[PDB]
Amino acid sequence: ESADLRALAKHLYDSYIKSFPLTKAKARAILTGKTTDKSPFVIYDMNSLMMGEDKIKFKHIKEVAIRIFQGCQFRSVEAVQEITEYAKSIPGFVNLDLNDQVTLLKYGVHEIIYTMLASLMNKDGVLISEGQGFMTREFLKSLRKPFGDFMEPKFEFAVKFNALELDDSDLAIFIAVIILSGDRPGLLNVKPIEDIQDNLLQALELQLKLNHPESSQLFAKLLQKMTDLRQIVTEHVQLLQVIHPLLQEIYKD
Amino acid sequence: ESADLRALAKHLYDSYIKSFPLTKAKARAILTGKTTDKSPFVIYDMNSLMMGEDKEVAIRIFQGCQFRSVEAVQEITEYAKSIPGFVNLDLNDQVTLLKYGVHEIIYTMLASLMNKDGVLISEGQGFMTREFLKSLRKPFGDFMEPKFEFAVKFNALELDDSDLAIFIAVIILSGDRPGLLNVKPIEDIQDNLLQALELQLKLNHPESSQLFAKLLQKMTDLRQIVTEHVQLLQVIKKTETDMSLHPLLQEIYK
Ligand SMILES: O=C(Nc1ccc(Oc2ncccn2)cc1C(=O)O)c1ccc(Cl)cc1Cl
Repeated sequence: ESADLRALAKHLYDSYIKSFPLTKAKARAILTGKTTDKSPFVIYDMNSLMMGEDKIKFKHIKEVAIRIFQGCQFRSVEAVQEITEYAKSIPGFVNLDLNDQVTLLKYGVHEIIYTMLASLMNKDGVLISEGQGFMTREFLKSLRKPFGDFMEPKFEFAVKFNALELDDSDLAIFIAVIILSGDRPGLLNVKPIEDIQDNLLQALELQLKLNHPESSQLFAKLLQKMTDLRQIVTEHVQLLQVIHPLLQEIYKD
Repeated sequence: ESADLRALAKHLYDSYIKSFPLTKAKARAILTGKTTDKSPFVIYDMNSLMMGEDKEVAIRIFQGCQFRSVEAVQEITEYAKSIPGFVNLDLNDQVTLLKYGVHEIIYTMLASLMNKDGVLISEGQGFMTREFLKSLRKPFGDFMEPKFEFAVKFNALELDDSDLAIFIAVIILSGDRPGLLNVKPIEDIQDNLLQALELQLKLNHPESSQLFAKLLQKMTDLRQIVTEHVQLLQVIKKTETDMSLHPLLQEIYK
């Protein structure tokens, strides 16, 4: 069957490219400065932040630590819609019961946000506003009582995750696997979900063998990173359990 | 290399048998009423508990289960030493691997002693119903339920002891443990255990698609039980100040 697996891999990669404007390949070029096109504007302290809001557009703009957290919310809501559009390209996804489609996205978007956030991170900071900015890890830590410990665990995961050296080709299938997980609560029909994931795990396995022939247990290592993601999502919602009515409706989650 | 991985699978299954007196194959023969094994006495209420026993009830049961974790930990420690490379790791790492790995292992193997209706006790001589455990006093009525919800799901994989042997080995040799000094040697070992396991699942479960994937995905549930379990011990400590914890169990819960 090792050809419709490579076809499912090529399909997914193509959607991923259409759905996510800033790809890892692209994000990598900006972060390593390997492409010396334009440097991102760097936010490394309070004065550069304030200058950054003058230069960079920012669609979400009172208080600084709050303002940064809300910007992250805006972007997260944006990510949710990119992921939802991608989920629809996954073969068989749209044929699932509508409630299950909603359930799979509801519990899955967070894990995928972190996965793709790792694509925009290094040990020193995170690319923001479509790669136009770069917010340092040290500037984020230097934030208030609850807010300075909000991005750190993402950076810690990213450093780990990024050491697998996956590319967009690999990430495209990996994200599809996350979405099609039949253990989400309240699913009504788990069978066709487990079926599609079985098919996606099979394509992810062959992809990793062909694309990373020298790292034998990369598949396993990647699967055990999925459990890492569930952990980070848990302690994050628990952090959102400390932190205008219409806006609080847009950001219900 | 295939032959090398098969040899490793054989080695670990062999040490598992020598280390764990109550195997899943034994537990299944007791639970499903075979003729290789005897039938357990069933504890389903305070009456059965009393006639079965051959300071309050919930505390007696909880402490009983606590003493069984101590035996498990001893068995687990004995089995780890047989995993090739484990005893050659830095001693501090050995302790860390055991400290964190042991609870995930206890709950994995405890699934072998469980069905949806209860769990085997006293080396399989007894069987305590899920409901008798679910009806215990306010904090102690909660302690077994996450393990049952896990067991029901974990058991649906239909793993046998030769699979579990390698999977337990993978659990112990995790380089994600807090405070590990040399992550690399641990990961090289795990890479090989993972290869062996992968081969084992393909060979032993040839009809069962992505069992390797599906089994590694079972770590999330293991982490959740552990987290919820240590939270419950914090509660027990504050409300039951006269109640004890075993030195070995003190060491681990940190
Ligand atoms: O953390 C994220 N984004 C931001 C967080 C804070 C922020 O806040 C901010 N920065 C500078 C000045 C004011 N506010 C802006 C963004 C962004 O992407 O633009 C983020 C969230 C999810 C995803 Cl998928 C990607 C990113 Cl880059």
